[PDB]
Amino acid sequence: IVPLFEKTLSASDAGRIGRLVLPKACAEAYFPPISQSEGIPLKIQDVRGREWTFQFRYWPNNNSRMYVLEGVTPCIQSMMLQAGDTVTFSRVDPGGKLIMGSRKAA
DNA sequence: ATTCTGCATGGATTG
DNA sequence: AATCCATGCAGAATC
Repeated sequence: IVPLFEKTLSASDAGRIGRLVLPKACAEAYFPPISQSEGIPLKIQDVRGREWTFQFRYWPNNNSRMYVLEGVTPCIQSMMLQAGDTVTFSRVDPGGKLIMGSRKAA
């Protein structure tokens, strides 16, 4: 159960827009590498083992890339998360299932 | 009249 | 001193 990264949800991530940005460094060290901009359907599951499915994609951004998970709103809702709170990611050694954790802020 | 969508921009933040 | 990333935004769909 290797843990990978953490990200405090900003207003845009926790809002209903539907897109949680991933830190470029994080998304590139820990999520599958993506060649094309459309990206990969990425299957995470939460602490209750419910499998949610996001779209892991990027956009161009000053010749760099900007990585984002789309489709996040119902899952974040299900954790009763809001901005300030932090979301976390981990992996499981066999099969590499990516697991989403969260913790609320003080 | 409201949500997708595919990016830009510039204060932060990092190197 | 360079490149993030939180969010603005303008057009296309959609209510």
